[PDB]
Amino acid sequence: ARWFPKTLPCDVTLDVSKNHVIVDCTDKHLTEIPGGIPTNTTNLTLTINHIPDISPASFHRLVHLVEIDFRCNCVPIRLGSKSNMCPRRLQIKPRSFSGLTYLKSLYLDGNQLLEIPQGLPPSLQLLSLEANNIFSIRKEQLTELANIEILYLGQNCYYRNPCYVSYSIEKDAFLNLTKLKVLSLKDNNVTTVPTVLPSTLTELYLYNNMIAEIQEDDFNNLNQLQILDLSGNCPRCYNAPFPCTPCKNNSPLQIPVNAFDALTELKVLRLHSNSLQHVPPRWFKNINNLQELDLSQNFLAKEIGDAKFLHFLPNLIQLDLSFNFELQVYRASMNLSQAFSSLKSLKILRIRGYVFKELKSFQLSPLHNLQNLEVLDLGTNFIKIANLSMFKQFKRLKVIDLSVNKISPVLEQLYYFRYDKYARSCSCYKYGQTLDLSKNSIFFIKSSDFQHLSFLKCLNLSGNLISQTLNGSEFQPLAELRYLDFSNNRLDLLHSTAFEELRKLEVLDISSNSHYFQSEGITHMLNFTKNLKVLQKLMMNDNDISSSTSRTMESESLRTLEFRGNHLDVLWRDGDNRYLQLFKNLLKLEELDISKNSLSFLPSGVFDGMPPNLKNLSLAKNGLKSFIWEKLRYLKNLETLDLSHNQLTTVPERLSNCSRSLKNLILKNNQIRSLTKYFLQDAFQLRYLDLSSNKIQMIQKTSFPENVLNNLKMLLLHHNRFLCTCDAVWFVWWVQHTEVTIPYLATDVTCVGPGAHKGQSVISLDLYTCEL
Amino acid sequence: ARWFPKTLPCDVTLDVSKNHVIVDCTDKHLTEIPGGIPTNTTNLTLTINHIPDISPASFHRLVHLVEIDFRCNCVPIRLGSKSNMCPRRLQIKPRSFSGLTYLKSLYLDGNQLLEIPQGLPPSLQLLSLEANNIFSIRKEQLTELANIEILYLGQNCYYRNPCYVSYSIEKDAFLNLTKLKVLSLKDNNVTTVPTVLPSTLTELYLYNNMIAEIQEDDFNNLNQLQILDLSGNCPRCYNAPFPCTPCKNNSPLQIPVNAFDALTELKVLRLHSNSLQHVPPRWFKNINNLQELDLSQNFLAKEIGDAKFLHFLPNLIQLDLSFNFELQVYRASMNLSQAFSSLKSLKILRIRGYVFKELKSFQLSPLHNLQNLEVLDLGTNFIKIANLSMFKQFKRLKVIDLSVNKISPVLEQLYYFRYDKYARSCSCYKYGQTLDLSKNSIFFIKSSDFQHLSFLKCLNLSGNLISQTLNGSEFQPLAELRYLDFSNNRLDLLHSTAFEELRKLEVLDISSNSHYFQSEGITHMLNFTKNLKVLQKLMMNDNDISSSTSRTMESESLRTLEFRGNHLDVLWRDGDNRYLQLFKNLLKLEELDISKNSLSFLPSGVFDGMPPNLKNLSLAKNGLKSFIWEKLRYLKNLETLDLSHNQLTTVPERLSNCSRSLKNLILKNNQIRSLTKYFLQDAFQLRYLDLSSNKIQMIQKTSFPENVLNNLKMLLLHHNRFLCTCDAVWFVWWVQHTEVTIPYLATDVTCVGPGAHKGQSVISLDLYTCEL
RNA sequence: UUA
RNA sequence: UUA
Ligand SMILES: *[C@@H]1O[C@H](CO)[C@@H](O[C@@H]2O[C@H](CO)[C@@H](O)[C@H](O)[C@H]2NC(C)=O)[C@H](O)[C@H]1NC(C)=O
Ligand SMILES: *[C@@H]1O[C@H](CO)[C@@H](O[C@@H]2O[C@H](CO)[C@@H](O)[C@H](O)[C@H]2NC(C)=O)[C@H](O)[C@H]1NC(C)=O
Ligand SMILES: *[C@@H]1O[C@H](CO)[C@@H](O[C@@H]2O[C@H](CO)[C@@H](O)[C@H](O)[C@@H]2O)[C@H](O)[C@H]1NC(C)=O
Ligand SMILES: Nc1ncnc2c1ncn2[C@@H]1O[C@H](CO)[C@H]2OP(=O)(O)O[C@H]21
Ligand SMILES: Nc1ncnc2c1ncn2[C@@H]1O[C@H](CO)[C@H]2OP(=O)(O)O[C@H]21
Ligand SMILES: *[C@@H]1O[C@H](CO)[C@@H](O)[C@H](O)[C@H]1NC(C)=O
Ligand SMILES: *[C@@H]1O[C@H](CO)[C@@H](O)[C@H](O)[C@H]1NC(C)=O
Ligand SMILES: *[C@@H]1O[C@H](CO)[C@@H](O)[C@H](O)[C@H]1NC(C)=O
Ligand SMILES: *[C@@H]1O[C@H](CO)[C@@H](O)[C@H](O)[C@H]1NC(C)=O
Ligand SMILES: *[C@@H]1O[C@H](CO)[C@@H](O)[C@H](O)[C@H]1NC(C)=O
Ligand SMILES: *[C@@H]1O[C@H](CO)[C@@H](O)[C@H](O)[C@H]1NC(C)=O
Ligand SMILES: *[C@@H]1O[C@H](CO)[C@@H](O)[C@H](O)[C@H]1NC(C)=O
Ligand SMILES: *[C@@H]1O[C@H](CO)[C@@H](O)[C@H](O)[C@H]1NC(C)=O
Ligand SMILES: *[C@@H]1O[C@H](CO)[C@@H](O)[C@H](O)[C@H]1NC(C)=O
Repeated sequence: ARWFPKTLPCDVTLDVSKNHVIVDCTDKHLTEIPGGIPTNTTNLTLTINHIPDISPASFHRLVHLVEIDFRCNCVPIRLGSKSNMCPRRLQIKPRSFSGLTYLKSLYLDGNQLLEIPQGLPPSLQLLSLEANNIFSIRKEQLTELANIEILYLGQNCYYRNPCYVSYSIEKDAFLNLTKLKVLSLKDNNVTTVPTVLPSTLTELYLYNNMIAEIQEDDFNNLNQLQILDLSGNCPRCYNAPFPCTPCKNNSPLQIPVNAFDALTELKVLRLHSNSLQHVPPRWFKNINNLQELDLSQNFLAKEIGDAKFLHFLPNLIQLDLSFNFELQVYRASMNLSQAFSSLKSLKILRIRGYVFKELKSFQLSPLHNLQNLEVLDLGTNFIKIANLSMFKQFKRLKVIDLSVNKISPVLEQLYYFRYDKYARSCSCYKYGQTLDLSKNSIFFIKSSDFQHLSFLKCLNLSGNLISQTLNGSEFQPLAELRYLDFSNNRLDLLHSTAFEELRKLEVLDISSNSHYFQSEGITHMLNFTKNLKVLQKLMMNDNDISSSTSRTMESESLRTLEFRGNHLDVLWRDGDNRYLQLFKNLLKLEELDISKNSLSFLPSGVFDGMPPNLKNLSLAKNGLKSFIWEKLRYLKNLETLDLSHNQLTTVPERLSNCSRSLKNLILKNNQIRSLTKYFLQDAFQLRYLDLSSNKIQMIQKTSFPENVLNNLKMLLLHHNRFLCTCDAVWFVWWVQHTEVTIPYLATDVTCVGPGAHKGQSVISLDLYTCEL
Repeated sequence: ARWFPKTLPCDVTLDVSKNHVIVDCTDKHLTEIPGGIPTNTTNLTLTINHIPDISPASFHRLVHLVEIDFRCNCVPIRLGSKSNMCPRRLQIKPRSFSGLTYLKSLYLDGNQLLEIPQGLPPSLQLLSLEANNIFSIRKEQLTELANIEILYLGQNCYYRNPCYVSYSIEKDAFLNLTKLKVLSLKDNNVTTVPTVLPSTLTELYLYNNMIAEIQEDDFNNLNQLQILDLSGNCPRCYNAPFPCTPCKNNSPLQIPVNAFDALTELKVLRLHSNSLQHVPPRWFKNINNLQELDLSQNFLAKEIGDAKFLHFLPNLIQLDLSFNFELQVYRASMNLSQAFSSLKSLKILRIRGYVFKELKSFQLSPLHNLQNLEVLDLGTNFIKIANLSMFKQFKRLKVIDLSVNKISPVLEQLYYFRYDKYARSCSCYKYGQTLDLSKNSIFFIKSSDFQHLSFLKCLNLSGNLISQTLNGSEFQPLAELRYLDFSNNRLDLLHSTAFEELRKLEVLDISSNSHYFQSEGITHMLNFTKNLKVLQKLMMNDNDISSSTSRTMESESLRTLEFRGNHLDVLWRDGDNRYLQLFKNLLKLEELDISKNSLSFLPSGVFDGMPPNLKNLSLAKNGLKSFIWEKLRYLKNLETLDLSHNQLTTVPERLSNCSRSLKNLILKNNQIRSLTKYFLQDAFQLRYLDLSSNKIQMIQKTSFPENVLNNLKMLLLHHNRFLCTCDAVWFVWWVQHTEVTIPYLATDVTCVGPGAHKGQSVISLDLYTCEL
């Protein structure tokens, strides 16, 4: 169909709307800019390659470029690969960019540059030089950037990329940049706010530096500033997972009371990890628009009990006061000031790491009439006691987070403790009201524990110690609960009445409850599903289930069952017929995951035993060594079959003769060495075929008829063992001239032989010598 | 060194003392008996091959054979591989064995034989025919076995290898076998004890059959019997993990009261899973020598409270009454009869699965004066309450087992519930008194819990719910404890005083206590080791440790640290020097396991950071992509280095220049494609080198000097990519003629090329054309 | 590949 | 391979 094969090792996209020709060569092991890049190219990405230099030749023809992304072709030693250390810094020749009249964005982050590159065109709006070795900014080097709006200069001097001196910025270096909106100088070992800065700034990032003092006029002319981040100047260093040097005598960052007086437009103020002991009300006198305030990782425990400054923040949406506890103190109570009640617009309040023994209803009374409050995060507080009934006065909330506490009768895993959570690289909430009790010490539960919480839509009990024989009495008040996460407990399914009181339960997660399934002679009633009349989804992954008192699971409602990481190999021991119908009476089941069940083979009766509307079956990662393909005829509604990461060596003689319904066949990471002669013949239903990471040498036309290939949304063939002899003439031609989407066609569809052509892409292969 | 290359694909051993020539061809993918088996061969093993027949040709020359092991060359469909099903049963021609005048043992198990093979020589003492299809035994077929002493006929008719009829044994079929000592007819669907049996029997195995009734004279003449097993006739089938058919009418196996009167010599009586409700004293009237009695999986709950039969068993060493509970009953107490106190010789008492709520001191009073009691096993009883101080009256015991209970304030994983625990295939006790509390519901511990248990040498708390901040007050009474297993709990290392009260602790296991290490901003005091002055071995595997409040671990005593499955990659993040000395002050440390820590590289300073006496270092399974071999020079006492399952592509230019001490280098499962020119030159200290499962093409003599190779105890080279051209002449010759042990030389040391020689063993490779 |  |  295609007249000219695409040989270029980069993804090319067209967006004729926004008038872009997008060439993405991210991570293609390039040592040169590839030849033959389209002349109409507008966005060119060469991130993560080993191109040692740029010159006038680099972009000679590419005069329509609006964006070059040339990040991480020489990333600093400590940040980059140790197995492929860049030997010498990126070399930028004179006149390399001055021809690109239309260039609006240039990313040269992570190239070990020593200086701000010169001869940039006046069209440039965005320049990024993060993770280089530029630690002295001179006015003279910045004249070329007259029209610049966004300037990223961070991560040029810090523990992962040191310069061993203080950062230098000439007086007024940036003042003549009259269009500058965003300046980032984070993670740079800066000692003072550089002045004077242009009044056109909207965003100023000065975090993770060595600034001990703010002068009262440092921010004087910045009447357009919207975002200010001064975090990590005078850090709180307790349990820091990076090298952390506080200011002497554990002094706070010193901020005059009138330092923010000009910032009428400020929306975000971040003062994380500044060792603050006091938040003076006077700070917020002329900021009436402040929406987000981060005061996490300070020493504001006392202040939280007083907090007069809150009276000046009626427009605040987000407040973060996490990790303000006094070292070596375990308070009895949380003392929230009445001033919290003036936070009229507050949607989100986080106070992790206050560290207190007992949470009581009254302590939260300042929050009672906050009409817009949506999230209350009291995680990581080592709370031992809480009457959960107190949250009956918080029905309007979307999330109550008591995660990581010590109670007994979505932010990243590292968040409050990472160095730079905004650093650039080279869930049941949607069901309604959520009470997150994950990672507590709840060993026993009873109905009264949930009195007055009938409004709850999701309860998270993951990672507790719950070991009891649930009999259906434990959750009686939770009449509206749609989602229970009971993973990482110690469920004992002695009673088939477990969970039946949750009459509106749609999703049950009982994954990683393997404990009692690990000892012989214990009763397990897997038939507990019968009572849950609206259950849609059941997850029982990683339970190590190798035995069951009940022979069948039953549901009229269940659509999805995850049964990964169990021992169906033992339940279906060849010769034992008793569990061959375990899932058959799940009448509405469409999706079954029985990956990771050590099924090295499937006994006969398994497919017959499957429920009638099964659509999506995974048998991945089972060490399957054999498969009777014909048995797929019992799965009359099968559409998706995942057999990835097994040991299959052969495909069926005629797939169409095995299933009338099959659309998506995943066979990646198997041991397949050849395709059968008529493999895909008349498989009119097929739409997706993954044959990647096998050991295929040859594919002949008979296997791959064009009336089937041409309905495929995608065909994966990469990481095989293709033999590029004259025998392969058809496959080589076809691959070169097909419209069919085949990912990695240029990069990992490769000849392994013979000799001459070893390591060569088949897309690039010239076989004229087969045709003389 | 060797004059004639060993080409036979079997391991050949000499024991010139016992005059044996032992040829072991186990699992060598043979379809033929190999030619050239030594003529002096005495023991020939051909287990697990696909040899389709035996004939007079098979053993023509092998006239000194005393033992043929020809098991599992055609194992029944349900028992064998589904990816390589034996197509047709093993064919044994007339006259195949009649020439083997000296043959004493013939194993033909698992070959799908239909009949007992005839023409066996009169020398035969042992014949094994398990897992065949022989389910009718006729006197006529057994005349040839005049001299036979051991006959295994089991697993010829059961659920995994069905015959679909009752087993048939002719009247008196075995009587004329006047030397028969051991008869096994287990797992055979036998319906009556065959009679009459020879009086020379010492062992009779009739378990897992369909025998409903013992006739009073079935065992009349068996005055030499030592072992009788009638288990699994009328099985107790609750929660059975195999298909289990009880006798109708809930009947027990019916044994007349005088059935054992003749068995004066009986030592072992096994009546497991016979649905017994009563144990009549009259059974044991003329058995005064009985040492082992298994009454597990019956219905003897009531009987345990009475048990008059015990008065007749003063010589009994082992009593097992496990799994006798009445279905649907949860007793308050254990009612042990006073008759237990007459068990004068008892060393081992097991009563798992009695199922009761509360254990109290008095309930065990019948055991108080059993002077030789060594093991009391009360596991899997769902006990909720036990004052552990009761065991102060059991100081003399070696093991108190309360594993798998419900307490709160070595037998195989499947044992009582497996079909045939004696079926043939094709720990802290040694420290002294052990209290095993593993797999209970203990969420909190205090010193008083251990009052009066000062004698304990090992405590097992594995798999409890212990979540507390141990401050060193919790185990105060346990002044003699040498071994604490605290794995699979939720250790919170807030206090560096944790465990310090255990002044004699030699082994601490705190593995799989990952819970609190998974959440940011939690204090962990890894320096807690300092206070344990005699600690030899610390295991803290799978703790997911990625952060630590202390920078160094300290011990004067510690020899072995297991730190597998943690996040040293995070602790040693490039640029962070703070934890590079974490193990340095473990001054006597010899063994460090830091496998599975995602160390894709080692920062410089890690080797310098190692303690000075390190002998055995594992860096396995880290995804290591690079390794500065020269830095091994800091490890002046290094003997074993395990770098298995990594991504290394190169070896050092000269290993001797890296380490003077290194004896054992494990490099298996890496990506190594060639060896350096002088790799092993002058590395005379080397004794073990595993280079298996790499991608090596060539090895030249310069890399592999013979003055080093020859003193290797072992050299592993299998599963590489060897190219068998004239360039490989040296390696091929050396491999063919070396004394040095190289495993799998016959099976997986293979040429991948070129063309001709692909898939061929290098041992078998003829390279004469390289020498014309 | 008799569990 | 800026976290
Ligand atoms: C940030 O700048 C500081 C101080 O300006 C640097 O600290 C100096 O480092 C040199 C070389 O290591 C030492 O000889 C001096 O003792 C240090 N001076 C002071 C006053 O501390 C520091 O290296 C810089 N940080 C980074 C990460 O580059
Ligand atoms: C070689 O074959 C002989 C004959 O089967 C084996 O000797 C037997 O070993 C058992 C072990 O329990 C002894 O108790 C018996 O007395 C021996 N039987 C006979 C008939 O002599 C010998 O062990 C075999 N050796 C090897 C390594 O396979
Ligand atoms: C043990 O012997 C049984 C008979 O005593 C076998 O049961 C028979 O099975 C056939 C059909 O397969 C029935 O139609 C017939 O009524 C009879 O009861 C049983 O299969 C056998 N056990 C094994 C494991 O082979
Ligand atoms: N707390 C408990 N947890 C699990 N099983 C229990 C408990 N109490 C009694 N059992 C009984 O133990 C047996 C094995 O699980 C099982 O048989 P059952 O009589 O049906 O009740 C049960
Ligand atoms: N049970 C507990 N487990 C862990 N930390 C606790 C506990 N109770 C109070 N803390 C305090 O939480 C902090 C982070 O772990 C830690 O620093 P600290 O102030 O010394 O005391 C502690
Ligand atoms: C192309 O470049 C322009 C300007 O830098 C930018 O706004 C646009 O997002 C880019 N698109 C892509 C997909 O790179
Ligand atoms: C809360 O703390 C503030 C300031 O530390 C203090 O003045 C106030 O009295 C405290 N209130 C309670 C209820 O402890
Ligand atoms: C919890 O608070 C509620 C008030 O909503 C009350 O009914 C109940 O008694 C309290 N429970 C406990 C254990 O204090
Ligand atoms: C429950 O909390 C756990 C751990 O804190 C988290 O992994 C999980 O995604 C949460 N469950 C849901 C359904 O959001
Ligand atoms: C589950 O199985 C058992 C029999 O094994 C039965 O008593 C029980 O009622 C079943 N439960 C349901 C909910 O169907
Ligand atoms: C099939 O199920 C898997 C879950 O294993 C899911 O990720 C995938 O999208 C499903 N595909 C279809 C077509 O439903
Ligand atoms: C498979 O092919 C044969 C012959 O073409 C035909 O009899 C049989 O019905 C086919 N089965 C299916 C499911 O198409
Ligand atoms: C403790 O018990 C556990 C769980 O049964 C077992 O894995 C482990 O071997 C025991 N530990 C010791 C030291 O015996
Ligand atoms: C462990 O380290 C901490 C400081 O990080 C210190 O307070 C404590 O005393 C140390 N304990 C021991 C036994 O070394």
